[PDB]
Amino acid sequence: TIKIGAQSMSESEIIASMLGQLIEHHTDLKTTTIKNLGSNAVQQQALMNGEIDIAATRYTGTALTGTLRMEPEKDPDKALALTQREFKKRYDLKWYDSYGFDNTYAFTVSKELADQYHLETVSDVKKWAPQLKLGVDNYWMKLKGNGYQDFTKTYGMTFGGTYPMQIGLVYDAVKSGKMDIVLAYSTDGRIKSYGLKMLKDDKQFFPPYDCSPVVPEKVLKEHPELEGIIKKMLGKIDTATMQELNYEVDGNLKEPSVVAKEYLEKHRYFE
Ligand SMILES: C[N+](C)(C)CCO
Repeated sequence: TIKIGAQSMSESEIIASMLGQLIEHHTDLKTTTIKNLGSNAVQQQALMNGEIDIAATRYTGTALTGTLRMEPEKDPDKALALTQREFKKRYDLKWYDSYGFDNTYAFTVSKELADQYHLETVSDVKKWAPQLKLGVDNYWMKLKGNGYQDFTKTYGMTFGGTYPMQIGLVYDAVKSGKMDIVLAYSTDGRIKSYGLKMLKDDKQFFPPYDCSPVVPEKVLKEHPELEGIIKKMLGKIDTATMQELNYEVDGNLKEPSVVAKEYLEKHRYFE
């Protein structure tokens, strides 16, 4: 049984299920999803100690800072190449090419607020920060490198209130007016239909967050059919599509496994 890890995000559950279903489509391997992994670090340790055989969704900027403790790299291609090289060298892990989407932190407001105050960039809210309530996920306040501490230092603003909550809640928090601004994830499917506006990170504080599966080389050697199966997903899932899939779960109330199955059927399992 191939154990596929998912972080506590709809996106990760969808992709983990899709990869599992694709493996079962092509082979006699059983698969199962190890859900609710809390973070990049949890995924990393689980890969290294055999608790998961595949990490469905890891993100380059997160791993480059968090796991590798390297200086950030602004260019997506260079960041991916560095991550791939160092993951193989340091951990004998294969960090695959991206599925085709990046999922970045994005400061997000209602279009109404953006229109009223001409907000386009993160710097545009600097003068307003003391009068804004910011909603954020339950990790970002303690997060190192690109978390709240470095953000305040780089952008030189502090919000009037900061409210950590489970990430899935921030979208209706800002839509309903409870928060004025939230640190959303750019692939969330609610951003569009909730009429939200992502502000440009004009200081380039956030690194690239291209998403890939990661697998130990030992697992690939023992299951030589996995490489060609994983490859079928790479470069095929763009950000707009990921947003649509996430929406099916969070807005259309479908199970991630059903969303994955329906996508595979629509796209004929990528062949
Ligand atoms: C996907 N993000 C980079 C937004 C968070 C990962 O924990």
